[PDB]
Amino acid sequence: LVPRGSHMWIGVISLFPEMFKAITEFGVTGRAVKHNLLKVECWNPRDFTFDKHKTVDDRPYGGGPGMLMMVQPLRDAIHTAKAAAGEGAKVIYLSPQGRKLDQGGVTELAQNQKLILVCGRYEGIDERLIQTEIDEEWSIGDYVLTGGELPAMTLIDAVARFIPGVLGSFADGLLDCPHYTRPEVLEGLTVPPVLMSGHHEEIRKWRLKQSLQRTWLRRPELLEGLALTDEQRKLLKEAQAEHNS
Amino acid sequence: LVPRGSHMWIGVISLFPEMFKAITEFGVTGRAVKHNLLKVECWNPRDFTFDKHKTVDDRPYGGGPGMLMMVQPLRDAIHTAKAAAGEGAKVIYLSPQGRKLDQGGVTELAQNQKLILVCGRYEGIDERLIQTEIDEEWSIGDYVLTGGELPAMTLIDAVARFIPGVLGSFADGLLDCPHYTRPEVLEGLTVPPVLMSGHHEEIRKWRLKQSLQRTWLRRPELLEGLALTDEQRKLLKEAQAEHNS
Ligand SMILES: NC(=O)c1ccc(NC2CCCC2)nc1
Ligand SMILES: NC(=O)c1ccc(NC2CCCC2)nc1
Repeated sequence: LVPRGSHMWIGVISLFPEMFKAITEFGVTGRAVKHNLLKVECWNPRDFTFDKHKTVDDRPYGGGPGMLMMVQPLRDAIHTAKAAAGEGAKVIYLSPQGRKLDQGGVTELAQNQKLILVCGRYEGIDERLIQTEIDEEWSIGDYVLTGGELPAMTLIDAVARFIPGVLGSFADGLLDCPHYTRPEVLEGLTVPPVLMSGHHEEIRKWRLKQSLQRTWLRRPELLEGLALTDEQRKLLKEAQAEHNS
Repeated sequence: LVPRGSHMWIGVISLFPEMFKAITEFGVTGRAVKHNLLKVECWNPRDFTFDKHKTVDDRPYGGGPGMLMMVQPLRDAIHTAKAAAGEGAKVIYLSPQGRKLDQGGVTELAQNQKLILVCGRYEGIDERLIQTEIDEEWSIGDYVLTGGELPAMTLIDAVARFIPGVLGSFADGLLDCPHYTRPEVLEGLTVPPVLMSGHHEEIRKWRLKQSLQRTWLRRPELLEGLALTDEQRKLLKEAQAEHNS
């Protein structure tokens, strides 16, 4: 049986729980679920309604367009998820008003053995539920979506990569280097000879230099956040001189 | 029949095309697909393999861990999608090395009637395919995922909101205001009386003031990017004075 010491449980509150098949049935995350490294358990506010038409939205006070999620079914779904999780589960709401997710934030979230993710729909949820039920608000980026399910799945995928057993250049805060595979020549473009050389140290340094160059050209602000090693300073200076020559 | 003037077509290249049911079968985006406002068409590199085991990965030159997507099946899938799209389709690769997506970038991407989204798996794709097949590289945020499918779906959801007919505070670059619905009192927390007043102008100003205050407290850098109106300057100064009193 598969070693699952640091397994993670994620409860999800969603009006569309079948969306989560996209991560629980496919690829690396699908394998993680099958092997009990990751468990994703969903509760649907619709199931906590009592009226004949299973109403899950409600009108905002102060008017204006759009609906909000109805409080009672959503609150009851959240409470049921909390009771299942037991002690220690952090409840997260996904929205553009939340803390912006980045890889550092992913590594922080990955320290939790249990998370509950609340997925908003319509124009969102009652502010007082954020006050009374939510521990942390997070955003996956500065854009607006129709639902919090894709943000929740994005978060789950990102943190799952840190669960031991789930995997077979962002680690040092740099963009990735270019990668090449067969064929050796593709529409006249050749693989850099260093990658064919079998010189492991030259390859390492080429890849690091490329990561530094790419970060400098595309995302220079990311370099400001780093304390570069002597080697990294040298390779970046080399890259900048070559770019400039 | 449903007015579909500015309909959008999105071609997707993915080893897991069934993931896209999460947006094509549910909610607002699901309705958009059913009503022909949005079309999502998928091609799977696996279908373009010729060997007995339908191999879709390949070893990176220069070694190191991980595999890349195999060039020939992926390239052939991309070419097939391009031929289906005909003239004018922008081909996008999703990766952390791409231009960071924000709502302005969403509105730019939404001007395209046709997009093709290439979803990487494994450690990614050959750099020369980016050179020869990809028009633009985009990132949904500074974090690493197991696949480009969730980024692609995130992009599709975000741009779909701009298609006329798909919908029933980021517009001015501010965070959203708090929203309230029934009941009037929730765990001792009351709805702000202004929202019950029926005074449309006071409600508008309260909501705007809240958006300004929330943006200032949580995301002050976002204010630097705005040219505030006289009213917005006044309401922000009011909010800051109250916070400080
Ligand atoms: N950028 C984000 O992380 C994000 C989260 C939720 C969302 N929409 C939800 C929240 C309110 C109702 C739909 N859009 C965007
Ligand atoms: N932040 C992003 O937009 C993003 C895109 C693709 C991805 N992973 C893919 C790309 C390389 C192979 C898997 N991770 C993250």
